[PDB]
Amino acid sequence: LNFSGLRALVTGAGKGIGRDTVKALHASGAKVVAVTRTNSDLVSLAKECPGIEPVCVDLGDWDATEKALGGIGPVDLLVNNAALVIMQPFLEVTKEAFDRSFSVNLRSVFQVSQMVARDMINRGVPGSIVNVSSMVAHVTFPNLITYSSTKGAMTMLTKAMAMELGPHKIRVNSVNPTVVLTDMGKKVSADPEFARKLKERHPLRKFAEVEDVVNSILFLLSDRSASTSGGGILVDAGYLAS
Amino acid sequence: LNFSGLRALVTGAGKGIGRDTVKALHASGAKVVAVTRTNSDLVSLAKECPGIEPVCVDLGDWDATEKALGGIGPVDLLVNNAALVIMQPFLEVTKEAFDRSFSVNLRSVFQVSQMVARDMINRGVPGSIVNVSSMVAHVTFPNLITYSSTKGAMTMLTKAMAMELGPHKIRVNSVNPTVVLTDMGKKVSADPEFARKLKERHPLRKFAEVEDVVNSILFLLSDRSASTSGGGILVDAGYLAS
Amino acid sequence: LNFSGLRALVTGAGKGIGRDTVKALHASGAKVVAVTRTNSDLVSLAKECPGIEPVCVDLGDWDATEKALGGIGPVDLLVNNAALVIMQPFLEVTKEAFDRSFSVNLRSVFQVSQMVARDMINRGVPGSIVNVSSMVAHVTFPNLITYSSTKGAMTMLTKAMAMELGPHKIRVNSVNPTVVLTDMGKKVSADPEFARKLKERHPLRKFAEVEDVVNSILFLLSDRSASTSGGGILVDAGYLAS
Amino acid sequence: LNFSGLRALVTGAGKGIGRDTVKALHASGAKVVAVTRTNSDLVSLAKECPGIEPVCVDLGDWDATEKALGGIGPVDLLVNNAALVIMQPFLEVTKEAFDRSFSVNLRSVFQVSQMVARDMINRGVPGSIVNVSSMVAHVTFPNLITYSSTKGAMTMLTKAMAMELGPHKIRVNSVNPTVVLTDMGKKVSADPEFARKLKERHPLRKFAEVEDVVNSILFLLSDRSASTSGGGILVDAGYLAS
Ligand SMILES: NC(=O)C1=CN([C@@H]2O[C@H](COP(=O)(O)OP(=O)(O)OC[C@H]3O[C@@H](n4cnc5c(N)ncnc54)[C@H](OP(=O)(O)O)[C@@H]3O)[C@@H](O)[C@H]2O)C=CC1
Ligand SMILES: NC(=O)C1=CN([C@@H]2O[C@H](COP(=O)(O)OP(=O)(O)OC[C@H]3O[C@@H](n4cnc5c(N)ncnc54)[C@H](OP(=O)(O)O)[C@@H]3O)[C@@H](O)[C@H]2O)C=CC1
Ligand SMILES: NC(=O)C1=CN([C@@H]2O[C@H](COP(=O)(O)OP(=O)(O)OC[C@H]3O[C@@H](n4cnc5c(N)ncnc54)[C@H](OP(=O)(O)O)[C@@H]3O)[C@@H](O)[C@H]2O)C=CC1
Ligand SMILES: NC(=O)C1=CN([C@@H]2O[C@H](COP(=O)(O)OP(=O)(O)OC[C@H]3O[C@@H](n4cnc5c(N)ncnc54)[C@H](OP(=O)(O)O)[C@@H]3O)[C@@H](O)[C@H]2O)C=CC1
Repeated sequence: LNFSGLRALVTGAGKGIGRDTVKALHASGAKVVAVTRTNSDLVSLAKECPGIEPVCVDLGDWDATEKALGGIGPVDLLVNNAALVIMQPFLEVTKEAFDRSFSVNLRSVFQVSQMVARDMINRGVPGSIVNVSSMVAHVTFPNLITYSSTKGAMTMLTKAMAMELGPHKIRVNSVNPTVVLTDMGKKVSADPEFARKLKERHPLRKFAEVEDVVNSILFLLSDRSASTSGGGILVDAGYLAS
Repeated sequence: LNFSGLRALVTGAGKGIGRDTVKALHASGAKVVAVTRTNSDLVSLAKECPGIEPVCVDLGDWDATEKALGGIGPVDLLVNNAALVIMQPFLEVTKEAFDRSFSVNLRSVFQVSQMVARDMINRGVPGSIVNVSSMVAHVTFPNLITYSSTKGAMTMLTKAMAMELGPHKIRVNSVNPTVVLTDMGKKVSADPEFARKLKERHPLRKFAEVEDVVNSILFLLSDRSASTSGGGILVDAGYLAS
Repeated sequence: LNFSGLRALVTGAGKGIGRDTVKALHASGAKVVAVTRTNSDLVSLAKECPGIEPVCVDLGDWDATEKALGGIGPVDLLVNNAALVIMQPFLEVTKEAFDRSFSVNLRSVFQVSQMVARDMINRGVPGSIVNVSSMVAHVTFPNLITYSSTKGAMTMLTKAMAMELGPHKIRVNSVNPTVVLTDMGKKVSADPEFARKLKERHPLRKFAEVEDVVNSILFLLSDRSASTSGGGILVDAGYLAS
Repeated sequence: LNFSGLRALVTGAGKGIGRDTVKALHASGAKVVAVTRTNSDLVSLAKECPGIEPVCVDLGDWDATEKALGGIGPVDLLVNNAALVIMQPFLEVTKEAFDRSFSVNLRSVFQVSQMVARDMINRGVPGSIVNVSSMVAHVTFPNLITYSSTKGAMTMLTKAMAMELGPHKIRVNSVNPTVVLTDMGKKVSADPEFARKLKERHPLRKFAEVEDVVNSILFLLSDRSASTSGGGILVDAGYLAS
């Protein structure tokens, strides 16, 4: 697509979906701000995509995030992608797991989104925000109760953001994928027997590719989805239909 | 997008969304079979898109449809778009309105999709089918109870088809728009006061454009949505978030 | 619960869920009009429940239905329960199965509900209508694409009826059960291995009992659910959370 | 309903829905453990329902909650009702508003539910847990973005808890009310014009009564809902159908 003249911000840009989203946006002419936790991931990325603006910060830290992004400038496109999975059965969920999960998976989405939306509103420009969610915001998954809860909350966050920012020409949508074999996908489907039966339950008999997720993100960021806001696109290989 | 070498079939191709979907697919290199009720619409459409293959049939007739399409040949992409709206308050719904609405809006989707899926399966090719639904498959609308019910049924038809055809590499999805000012949209939003109030409820403060729907249909038909099947994309200008 | 002084109409009263619903309402002091297809069922039910008003009619027949129910009189509680299952994989669905399924499972609901609602409105009394749907209005189930479609339409039929009749103080809800071992549950889960695997996927590790469905129907019909209308109660033994 | 021989624990028992739930359970024969923030509300409640067991603790404090409830003993029925509303438009949401809201509205539900569920499992007895959610877990509401997010999270929490605890015969459901004129309801619908518009959008043209909410909670806790788990009951006076 063509994002020339647009500036995008992608969180969780060091690995997986976020990294490939930065690469796709960079190839489409967008000026990209790449935010992630491990600096070495930004070092290699800047070598691969010359011209990106790296920002190393722990999005789970509100103060640090404010200091790091408070002054990054005009952002036209935002991809809230950073998240972490702390797998624990319900009866074993700890206070720390809950706190870390909501801070990174959801609180950072409120924070970065408000900073970016304020800017958009100030300049008087339309905008598009994509919240990377999961199919687990709708279906259950073993050992993912805390993570699922952060995605379920994201569903309403996306809906309410769309309602409140809509009058400002800002669209907000989510992408809800099934398992994607990045570091996170390999972690959750670690059990070979589980993965097997899990894949089998998918109508398409496969897991999603990173490319499939990146494609939906770009579609929602582009003007090709000008009347799409408030809901999401399932990249679940048909899992919800199972 | 590049649809060269692929053959598509679009129902309800004579006006509105269907007519523009034919134009967009034709412009993308696809051979297009245009099926519609009024023959004169096919005459004009053929001038605009030289090369389309016109088929004039009333899709509410199972026997006529079987004869008209039993031998159209290879179809790789299918857009089930034909539908009719018969506006009547619940207490005034007649057997006739019910029968016509279900024959055209839903039974034809079953029949044509069966015909096309058998062919795809026989040729051993993947396929992508798009069912044009409505946001009213999810939200109420005055005077549209029967029409809404056909769209509500479409949600499960879409999900079930995705589950059954997925192992054959066939993807099935729906597009769910809000009001789009085609002949059908203008008819449904006839009351000015109602239209004003309706528009105001939309977060984006507008109705959808035909182009917005067509963009989503092409996205779903393309290989850029390779892990999306069983659900739909809302082209509701944020209505479900209101 | 106490339904003394109220008159209810239950369709598909000759067997299963409908039969027990009649018994429960009868035991609660309600005057019951039992409508079913096979007369012999009405004859035995009348011995067991002296006082009920039997009506033998094929609900798939609009004219016979209008003739048989056009003058039953005041009805305060309506349970639309009659339905039939014609099992067929998607590529084998026939025009006949579609037509029979939609006329019995859905058109009859439109027709009987109109007659009853018109009466409640004339007399100026509040009312409660319960549409017996299924968990398959939401999840897929092998060989039930047509039946599932009729239930999906029922989801919207219920919302729209609640929306249009709400100002007349008439509530409309649905009960959505998983498999119940009536004659219908039996045929639908005739495959032993399939049944075992289906049962195992339910969080509660069981199918629903007829009593469970009847209990939710009664709850929705009662004044104990005075602010409930437009949605349904899942009697799915947790299936949707699987 | 009869809850004799059973022990229930209700959080947020000092006012509104929680207070009436304790009253209803007390009258139905259960021993009730009333958990709330303000001690004086428990003093007045014990007068009304002699025999209840008061527990004064701030549920937003994990450590204090653990000390306070770690030794309460056998619990058969749980009502996770405590919650707080901090009204703020999206662009004005603060770190503290987010943290407090998720600590009280959701983290406590994880914690208390874990303790109670471990007990039920340890004793080898079945259990029923009701999470008081809201219709805003599904629909947007002005100035309630943070609160809606906590309820959206509760939907997946409820669903995932039902999945994980189902094999232990523990049912988990939610009740999702529209505005109820308790102190919280008054706070939220303070603007008269807004409250007027809101009420008129409800198909039933009214807000829910506390009794309506309590009725559904008791139904879910009772064995009259033996195959209901994972979802919820809308006590929205038809709002979701508007
Ligand atoms: N893979 C899958 O199976 C699925 C993933 N998703 C979603 O996609 C998104 C991306 O996941 P995926 O690409 O798979 O994951 P990866 O683990 O591959 O990447 C996550 C990235 O986000 C970064 N990140 C995490 N926490 C922070 C933090 N506290 N501060 C700053 N950056 C952070 C990580 O940094 P670092 O490694 O340095 O900590 C990493 O660069 C997430 O929202 C996830 O929920 C949705 C469905 C499926
Ligand atoms: N416009 C809107 O507000 C919305 C529309 N939609 C959906 O989009 C789709 C297209 O709608 P739209 O373009 O607005 O409608 P139009 O009325 O503008 O066009 C519909 C087309 O379908 C054809 N068609 C209708 N019945 C038959 C039939 N029995 N046999 C063969 N062809 C038939 C019509 O032919 P003819 O005129 O000759 O009868 C016409 O060419 C429909 O599925 C509609 O439900 C969804 C949401 C909103
Ligand atoms: N059992 C299950 O697994 C589930 C059932 N349901 C729903 O529950 C409801 C009842 O099902 P259930 O009790 O199991 O089914 P049964 O087949 O056991 O009973 C259905 C009853 O309705 C009657 N009926 C069917 N067609 C007509 C008709 N054309 N005219 C008049 N009466 C008719 C049947 O009469 P007759 O025998 O004479 O034809 C029978 O009396 C249905 O809506 C079904 O969709 C939902 C989920 C699960
Ligand atoms: N009212 C409405 O319009 C609706 C309410 N609900 C839900 O119903 C439930 C009850 O609401 P409602 O009765 O109206 O509210 P009220 O404000 O009337 O009552 C809430 C009760 O919970 C207590 N509480 C709050 N925070 C804590 C805490 N940190 N620790 C211990 N107790 C606490 C309050 O104590 P204290 O006063 O001393 O702080 C109070 O006793 C909530 O979950 C709410 O989300 C859902 C939909 C609509």
